[PDB]
Amino acid sequence: WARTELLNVCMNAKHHKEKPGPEDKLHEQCRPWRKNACCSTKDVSYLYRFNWNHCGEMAPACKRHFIQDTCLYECSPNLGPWIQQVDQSWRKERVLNVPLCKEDCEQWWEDCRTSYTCKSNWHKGWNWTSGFNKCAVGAACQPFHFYFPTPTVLCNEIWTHSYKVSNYSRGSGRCIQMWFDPAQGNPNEEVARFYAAAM
Ligand SMILES: *[C@@H]1O[C@H](CO[C@@H]2O[C@@H](C)[C@@H](O)[C@@H](O)[C@@H]2O)[C@@H](O[C@@H]2O[C@H](CO)[C@@H](O)[C@H](O)[C@H]2NC(C)=O)[C@H](O)[C@H]1NC(C)=O
Ligand SMILES: *[C@@H]1O[C@H](CO)[C@@H](O)[C@H](O)[C@H]1NC(C)=O
Ligand SMILES: [Cl-]
Ligand SMILES: [K+]
Repeated sequence: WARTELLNVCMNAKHHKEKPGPEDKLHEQCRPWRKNACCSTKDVSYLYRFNWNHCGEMAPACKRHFIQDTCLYECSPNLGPWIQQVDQSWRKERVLNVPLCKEDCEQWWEDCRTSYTCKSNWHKGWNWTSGFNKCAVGAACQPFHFYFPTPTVLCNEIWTHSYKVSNYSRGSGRCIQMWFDPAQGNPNEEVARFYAAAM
């Protein structure tokens, strides 16, 4: 029998698994998840509550990945196998070692080369005085790859091991994609099913 508590599930604030639904208005730009989302019909969304421009303006090509990243985390109903019991430090669920596809990670790392940041663990240590995050005193802004010198360090460390970049590539059926064309189905559904069956 399928471990359905790990499939097509969203972890809610009372730490019960609930079903996804129609995507809410705030997440309209998370297009791939319009029909089936954990961000479904107050908010705690990194679509606007997080300062991407903490070290000057982030390049558009870089920010796009962070939107995809935000969308996956907030909307995906296919992260069940990686959802953890404790998530008190996270705005929604806590996931651990999500097998991000090789390309998603590598392209993310390359597209953010010309951007800047001041720390490698974006999950903690920000100064929230202004209502949004700024680099704390002592945290020097540097080129992106100064804090993330390899795709692995970026994807694995930026959100403290929310991802573990996979050696598998898109289409393998064995890694989670950060974005996709929903008209061609949702590729991460079979990936979730696969890991639920194996773990
Ligand atoms: C966190 O940031 C504040 C400085 O914040 C700025 O001023 C705020 C009032 C607000 O307008 C923010 O948007 C600005 O970015 C630091 O506060 C200073 O704190 C020190 C003592 O540590 C004090 O001597 C200064 O007068 C404060 N300056 C101001 C302008 O209030 C605080 O230190 C920062 N914390 C860390 C660890 O980075
Ligand atoms: C990645 O490594 C795993 C574990 O060794 C292996 O099973 C798989 O074939 C590899 N995937 C590749 C090379 O695309
Ligand atoms: Cl968070
Ligand atoms: K998904």
